Amino acid sequence: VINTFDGVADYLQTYHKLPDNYITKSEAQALGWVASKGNLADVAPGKSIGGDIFSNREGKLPGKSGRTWREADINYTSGFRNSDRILYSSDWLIYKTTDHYQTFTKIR
Repeated sequence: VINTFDGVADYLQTYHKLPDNYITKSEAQALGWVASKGNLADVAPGKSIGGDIFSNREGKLPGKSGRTWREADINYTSGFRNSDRILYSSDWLIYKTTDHYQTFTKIR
């Protein structure tokens, strides 16, 4: 489990994919994940939510025609998801949020 801001940041830029401890929300649902119950570690031990498309509707991350933004959960181990997220574009710009996507700062 590569679930740290630096670990995942460095894995992405090198491997151009998330480490394997990540699964998308639809994949997690398909295994019995119920957001309201905080049970992800029960149905998907060692996994974290990551890989879905992040809309960027509010223009907070730098836009470009042909740049797609995705997200991944950081620092998660069990229970309810936290407020930590890595944001990564198709051309590997790496941003982080610690507050539920309200604010972003560059990490890579």
